[PDB]
Amino acid sequence: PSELTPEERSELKNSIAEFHTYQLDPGSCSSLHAQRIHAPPELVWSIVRRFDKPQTYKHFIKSCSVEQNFEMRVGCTRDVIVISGLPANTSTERLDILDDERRVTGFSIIGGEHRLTNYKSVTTVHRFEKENRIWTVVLESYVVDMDTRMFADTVVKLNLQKLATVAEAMARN
Amino acid sequence: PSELTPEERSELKNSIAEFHTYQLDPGSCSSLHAQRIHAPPELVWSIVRRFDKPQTYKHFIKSCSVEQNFEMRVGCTRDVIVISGLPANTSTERLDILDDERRVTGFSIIGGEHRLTNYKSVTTVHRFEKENRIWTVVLESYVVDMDTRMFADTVVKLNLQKLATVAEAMARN
Ligand SMILES: Cc1ccc(CS(=O)(=O)Nc2ccc(C#N)c(C3CC3)c2)cc1
Ligand SMILES: Cc1ccc(CS(=O)(=O)Nc2ccc(C#N)c(C3CC3)c2)cc1
Repeated sequence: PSELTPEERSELKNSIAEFHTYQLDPGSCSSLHAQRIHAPPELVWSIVRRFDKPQTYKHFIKSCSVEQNFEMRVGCTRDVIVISGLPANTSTERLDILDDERRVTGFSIIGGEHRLTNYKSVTTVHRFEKENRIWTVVLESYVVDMDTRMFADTVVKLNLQKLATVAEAMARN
Repeated sequence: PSELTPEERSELKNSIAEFHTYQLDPGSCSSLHAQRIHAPPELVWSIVRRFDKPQTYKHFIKSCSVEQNFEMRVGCTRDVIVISGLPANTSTERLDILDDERRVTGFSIIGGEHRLTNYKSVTTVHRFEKENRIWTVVLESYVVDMDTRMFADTVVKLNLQKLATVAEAMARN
């Protein structure tokens, strides 16, 4: 990630090896993106961990539904309807990992009308502290089958930026 | 300013001595405030130098008028009308200093219905760079005659925060 400082890259080497390295299946495409956020990591995590409410920190979502008496645990699902004018209409997604202690979460696409077969994403949230400053870096990686990388990278980048905007609005003193 | 890092305070010592130190007139009150802004200093300066448009980076302004064929130069004035519900109704203000090369500007209150007699403010905009990061610190100080300090400090703080929000919105990639 070309936005991270040398110190940020050094402190994140472990997390990248631990959560963002893939054994690529035949015929795939993977990328890692980073976003610096000037807000406390506990706040950033409280936003991005809400699997049932991706529209609150992502673009392009017309609506997101979950079942009645929804319980956020691995295996739960969400039904996303995409706004018009994109190369996707609907997506059914499954929560793959939720680690509140380590601030790791991830999901997989398991259905829908779109072109991102076998898409799987992992997001991690990281605390930085130096002198009297506390800030966050979010890392998000994906793998997907098979322009494709350009579209998926740009969406992931824009969504990380929305997450940053939301968290920074909430963190204002 | 308790928000600045030790490194920021060290690099700003010169500017504080140069632009933000006062020979206090009899019966006064002065304070210095700082705001970190995650945007380029040239962008921050382009916003805050607009003496004719304080409502675009400050709170509490119902309207701000300037004369026809306004020219922004030292001695020009602006007529501010404050929103209702505050200890001030109107303010006439004069541009005291405009230094585009050094990024220093300042103004004085010269009339109006309010309780801030002989209010004078100076704002400076500062570039910071470290590794691949570029950011801004804004310093704003005032002096005013004679609760008063609490009200004026809180307004200056909130306005610096609005400036930060505007600049950071404009700087999004
Ligand atoms: C690249 C990518 C895939 C999935 C998601 C989560 S989501 O925005 O809730 N759902 C979703 C699923 C598939 C696609 C496609 N193509 C999209 C497109 C970004 C509209 C969103 C976000 C970003
Ligand atoms: C403390 C202070 C004084 C002046 C300004 C510039 S302004 O907001 O355009 N005008 C102004 C003048 C006097 C007062 C008072 N009291 C105020 C109050 C903040 C509403 C604004 C901003 C902040």
